[PDB]
Amino acid sequence: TEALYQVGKEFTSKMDLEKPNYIVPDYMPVVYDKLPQPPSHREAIVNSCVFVHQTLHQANARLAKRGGRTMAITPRHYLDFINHYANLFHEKRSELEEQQMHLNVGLRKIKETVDQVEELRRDLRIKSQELEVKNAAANDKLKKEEYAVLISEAQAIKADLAAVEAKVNRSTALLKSLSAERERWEKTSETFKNQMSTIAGDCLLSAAFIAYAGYFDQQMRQNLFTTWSHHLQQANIQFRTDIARTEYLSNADERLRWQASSLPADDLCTENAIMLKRFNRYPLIIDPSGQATEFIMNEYKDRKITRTSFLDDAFRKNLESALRFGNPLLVQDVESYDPVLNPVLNREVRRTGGRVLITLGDQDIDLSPSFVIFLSTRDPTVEFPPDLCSRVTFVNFTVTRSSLQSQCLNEVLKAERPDVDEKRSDLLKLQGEFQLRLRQLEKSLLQALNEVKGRILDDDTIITTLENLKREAAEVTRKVEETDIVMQEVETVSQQYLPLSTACSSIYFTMESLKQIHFLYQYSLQFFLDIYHNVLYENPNLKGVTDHTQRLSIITKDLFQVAFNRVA
Amino acid sequence: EEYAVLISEAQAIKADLAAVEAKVNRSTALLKSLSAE
Repeated sequence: TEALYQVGKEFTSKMDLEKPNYIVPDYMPVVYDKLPQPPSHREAIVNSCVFVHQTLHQANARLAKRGGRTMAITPRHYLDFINHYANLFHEKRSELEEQQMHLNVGLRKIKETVDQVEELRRDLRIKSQELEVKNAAANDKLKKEEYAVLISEAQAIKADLAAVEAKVNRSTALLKSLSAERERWEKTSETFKNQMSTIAGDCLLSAAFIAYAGYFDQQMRQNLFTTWSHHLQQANIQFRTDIARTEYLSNADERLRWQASSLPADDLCTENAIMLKRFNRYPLIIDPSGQATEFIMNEYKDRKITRTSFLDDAFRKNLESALRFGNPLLVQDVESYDPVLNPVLNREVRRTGGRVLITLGDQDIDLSPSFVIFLSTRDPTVEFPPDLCSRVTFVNFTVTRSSLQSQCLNEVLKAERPDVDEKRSDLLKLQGEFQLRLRQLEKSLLQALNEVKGRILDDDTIITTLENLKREAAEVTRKVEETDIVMQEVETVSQQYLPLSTACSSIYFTMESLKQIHFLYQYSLQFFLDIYHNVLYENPNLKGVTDHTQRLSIITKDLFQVAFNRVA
Repeated sequence: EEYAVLISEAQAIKADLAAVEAKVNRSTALLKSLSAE
């Protein structure tokens, strides 16, 4: 515990971690017994880090006691945790500061514009008075070749007055349309201080989740996060309880691209994608279904990713080619791990004579900074030696109840209500595109208000762009509630099939748990999906039946029957 | 009151004519300076 505390304290010396108004709790959860009794904020942070490491130790002990499979928790896990903490803290602080600066610039620009329109109204009234006196003088003297010139000047200044009034009207309409953005930015700038207050605990929790919770399933990940949150609450360390882990560790653009990359729509899958993006050690993927390998292939397709295996005789040459040319590599069958990757996984690089050398066996190879490797396996039951567990970060692609229920609901909806399922897919695509468009428009509006030089009304291009952005935002929002109401009616239609999906999830998770009474009862998810497809499409009891509810009842009964018949 | 408007636009087109003449003079000076090239 002393060594972990010293490592954390030395590593986290670069981060701020300074909260002068920190209030020491009455019952401080002491983990390092030599921690000062009136601890600082930094000392409390490091104590929480050590506590996170110890909780991983205790979770592994609990899993081992229950007969489950555990992977060793090494000091490299702690190093990954503190590295992720530093990186996430710096990233979040920089993003928050930049966003606050942009919002302040926008609010100042809006206030300047309203002051400008006020002074422009004043100038308009000055202009009207001078025009009226000029016209009156011209008429009065014409009552009694040079006054034609000044009445032409009066007409020109009247055109100028009309232009000024048109600018006033256009600008005031624009500002009245910009009130919602102004108030939203005002609220966000006011809550900036609160967001800054709870950044250390949030980054600590996110880093711990990335570094540690990769191998465990949904229940144990939630238990670990709950334990860490309770400890931070006990230590009087502020963190946001409202924001989700996935939404905090990723943006909507990344999630949309991941969905485009055949990533399953699940919270656990999204967290696994986050780990696959923000990894410190090279990932070891455990996906029996094989979807994660396809996700990795699609994600790194533009970077020329190649697939090999440890059993392949071309593994060595493919590995050295990837190392030399900096190409992504995906190596399967990690249960046949080749120790030749040990210097690569440990990042034992030698920087001599302007060369970054990696020793691959007996030969030194110029390592390229863009090289990345992913180890994969389809067997969730493999046990790895502690060395390999230390050299990689585990990304376990387990099947969750929510994901299975959603998958079965989509499958039955497509099989029995194909029009409703097609409409559902189209609506999801349209909603994704619309939300992307709103995000892009909002960002472009901030950028346009930021990059403008001088005043908004000085150049009418800014006015035109702002009006176009507002009108496009309004129209896409209109499309948003339209697609939302039709999505709502689609959801009401599809809610009837929920009990069948729940039954399917329960049936599969009973199938997956038959292995506890006999080693021979090993069933994959593909077996249950084959059962489901047979019940849906190849059911002899659905020859002439067209009623939807009777078909659903037959489907449920035949699902139970076929599941038992095939498993038994 | 209406012929004032058209004499004003006549002086406006007078200004336009003066601008056209100035543009003509500057363009022809440029061309007579670009003869060698």
